[PDB]
Amino acid sequence: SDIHELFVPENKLDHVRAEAETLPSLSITKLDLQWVQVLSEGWATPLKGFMREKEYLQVMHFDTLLDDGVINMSIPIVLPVSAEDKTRLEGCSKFVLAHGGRRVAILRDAEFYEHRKEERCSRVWGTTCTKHPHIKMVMESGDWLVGGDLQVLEKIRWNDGLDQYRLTPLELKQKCKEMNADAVFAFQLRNPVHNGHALLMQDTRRRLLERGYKHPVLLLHPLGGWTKDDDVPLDWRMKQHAAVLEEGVLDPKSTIVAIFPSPMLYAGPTEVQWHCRSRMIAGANFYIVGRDPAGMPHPETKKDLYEPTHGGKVLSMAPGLTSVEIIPFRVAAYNKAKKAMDFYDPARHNEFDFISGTRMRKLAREGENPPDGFMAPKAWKVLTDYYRSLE
Amino acid sequence: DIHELFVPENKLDHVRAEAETLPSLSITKLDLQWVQVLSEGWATPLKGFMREKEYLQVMHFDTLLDDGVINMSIPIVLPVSAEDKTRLEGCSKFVLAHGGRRVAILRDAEFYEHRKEERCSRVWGTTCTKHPHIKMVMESGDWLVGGDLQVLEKIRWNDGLDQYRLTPLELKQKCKEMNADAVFAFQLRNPVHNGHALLMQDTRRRLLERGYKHPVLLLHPLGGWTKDDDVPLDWRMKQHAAVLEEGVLDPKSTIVAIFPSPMLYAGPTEVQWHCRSRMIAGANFYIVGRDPAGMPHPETKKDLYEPTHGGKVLSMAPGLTSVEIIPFRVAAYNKAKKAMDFYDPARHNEFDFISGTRMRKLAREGENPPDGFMAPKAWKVLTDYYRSLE
Ligand SMILES: Nc1ncnc2c1ncn2[C@@H]1O[C@H](COP(=O)(O)OS(=O)(=O)O)[C@@H](O)[C@H]1O
Ligand SMILES: Nc1ncnc2c1ncn2[C@@H]1O[C@H](COP(=O)(O)OS(=O)(=O)O)[C@@H](O)[C@H]1O
Ligand SMILES: OC[C@H]1O[C@@H](O)[C@H](O)[C@@H](O)[C@@H]1O
Ligand SMILES: OC[C@H]1O[C@@H](O)[C@H](O)[C@@H](O)[C@@H]1O
Ligand SMILES: [K+]
Ligand SMILES: [K+]
Repeated sequence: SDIHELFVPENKLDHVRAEAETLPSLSITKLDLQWVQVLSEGWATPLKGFMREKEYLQVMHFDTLLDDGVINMSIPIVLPVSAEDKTRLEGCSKFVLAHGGRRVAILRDAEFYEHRKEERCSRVWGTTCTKHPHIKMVMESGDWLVGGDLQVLEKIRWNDGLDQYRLTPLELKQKCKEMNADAVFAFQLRNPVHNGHALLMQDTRRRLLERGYKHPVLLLHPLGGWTKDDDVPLDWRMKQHAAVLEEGVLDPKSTIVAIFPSPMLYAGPTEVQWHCRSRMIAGANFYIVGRDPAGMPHPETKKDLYEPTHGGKVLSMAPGLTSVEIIPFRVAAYNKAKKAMDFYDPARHNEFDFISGTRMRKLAREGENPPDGFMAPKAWKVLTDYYRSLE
Repeated sequence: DIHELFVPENKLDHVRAEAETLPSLSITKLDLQWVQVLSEGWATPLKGFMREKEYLQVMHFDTLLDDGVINMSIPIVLPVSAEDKTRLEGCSKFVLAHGGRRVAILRDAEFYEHRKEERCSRVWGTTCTKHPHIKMVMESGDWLVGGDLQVLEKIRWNDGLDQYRLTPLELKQKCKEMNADAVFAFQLRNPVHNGHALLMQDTRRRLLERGYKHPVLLLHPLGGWTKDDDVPLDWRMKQHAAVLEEGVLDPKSTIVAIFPSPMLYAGPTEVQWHCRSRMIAGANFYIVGRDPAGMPHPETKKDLYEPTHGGKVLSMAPGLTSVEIIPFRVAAYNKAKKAMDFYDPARHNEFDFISGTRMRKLAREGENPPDGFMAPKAWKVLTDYYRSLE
């Protein structure tokens, strides 16, 4: 299957930069720039750039782009612009996008359309609650959206010591080919890997071997774009994942660790389709989904913002995902008798303790060990080190 | 095909008997209008009130998926109080009752959470509780129940308008009787002015010029729940009758019928439902204009929806392959022509826009609208209506 990168070809790049120095310019945020990276590398194939109004409408109402054939696309990738910049750029079909003093892309054949923020947040998140940190960022953005074709001058790098893990979809396909994979199964995650997560990955590996695949390769794919203020930062999460692999909870020989560049929306069953389709583009034939994917507590009511079973049900159902098989799972929890993470069975409610992020964070803050079997000790050590660094 | 949910007349006595002995759930008038919608096949291929899986398909994809892709963009669900859910959750089957009467049996029932904020957000693109239908959803029970619906008999209202409440199959039969070779539908909730008439007349003209010999207009006023300040159904039926009597629309090539669905006022989401239901009734052409199924935002008083979105969305919506969308832009009063005409931007100063507000003013003042805006006998029906409000 095809991957549509948006980079300027290597020969024409001197010419294109020269052109870019002469164009009107538009400042974009760090969030916008992460979306530029997403688009540039082909994760949103077949988009040619930021969404035009027609593509936006298709995504909002149908969770699929339609024009080149039905392919899943459930979140808008759009560029908000202030009314002042919109007026400034009237009649300008092409202009450069800039961040941090650097020109990063040319946007051609621009189309401005009204940023209807309430409707956008309602349809994407199922709420307009301003305490939701990503919704908060949408509401504070400009009153216009600009769609158009994007020519990205070069790969977006962040010079944080992690660029070597920011593999493109083409690079992930090539790496899987070099490992002689006959099945690629992806695990999206935003959190540290505990042994419930590992249980999902090892059970998926087991089932792929039983089907007759000989070299299934795990794509352990932590998300690395914007995340909310309280979460464990990307660099610490990468150290924690490396510790899980060093402990052998996951096998480094059959695993690729890479960073998925998308911002996190925390939009549950809407977002999990984007997490899946982007991995599909990168060549994953199988996609793991568990309970409450891409969810968070409602900031007002503190209840689950989404029904925790909806992500898997929707994803197993979703159109435009024909080259990836969904592997859904139910809740993993701590089995007290086995001293191991296990699949929860209501029929045996008394045998399990559910994993509370709040309680686990309290343990890590105080340096207390979790129950035996919850997380590999060197990875837990990464987390207690992290919380000590904040004092 | 059409999937009606009625008990076969040969098995009715058995089923009625069973219904007499089952636990019972009292439903609202709005619920009963949804029972009518379901029972007659407007939401084919649904077997009843939506189960959670169908609800999720509709909210996220605007299509039902299991028997092939077919457009379905609004939930048709039955809300249930926490108390009634606790009372019935140990029951696989029970009766739906309204006004002391047993109207249906719900079989293989499944209760799931009514997550109201998410439902209203995804269907309407807002949770504004001043929106009157959203208000009704917010005040309903905390559970939804889905299941297979067995409807004992046709839902009749016995108000003197049941003769217009045709089922999809009855609409196909009438079109057969009229020897139609094309059926084009006009959904509406408002009185017919000559802009609406222009959309229908222009559609007829274009079908004639494409070689259709007997195009039949389905003038299909919605007749389920509507908001308080709309013109009531009975007045609208008299107003439409007067439009046909004046010849503005031709009665010999027109079917006037009442579409039983409640009105959501959910704009581009709802217009797909207005379209797919007419597709089920055999319309192969569907007219859509500006701001279909829209309303002013109750809070900000702007348009709740972008007025071009309904036609743009409908024109590319999936699961509508057996109906051709015919979109139109704004029709407004051309002063120089003294007639309704398609609006022209370069030409802006020649167009007069006559809102319901200015019609209220015109009737209050004992005045008529400019010549050409509405057929005189139909405007007269409206002045009777406004007068009846004292
Ligand atoms: N205890 C659990 N049991 C089952 N699945 C889980 C559990 N915790 C997390 N998951 C799943 O594990 C994957 C990653 O979870 P997170 O990193 O927390 O968040 S997510 O945003 O990436 O989804 C998702 O598929 C999610 O549903
Ligand atoms: N002035 C107008 N010009 C063009 N289309 C119109 C106009 N007014 C209404 N419409 C369209 O006429 C049809 C019926 O409109 P209404 O009865 O007002 O409301 S609706 O809810 O049924 O859509 C819809 O297709 C709507 O878009
Ligand atoms: O997920 C990548 C990064 O996004 C940032 O906005 C968050 O503040 C960090 O905690 C996180 O590492
Ligand atoms: O549309 C049918 C009826 O619905 C009711 O809710 C409204 O109050 C009536 O005015 C309307 O005629
Ligand atoms: K602005
Ligand atoms: K309740």
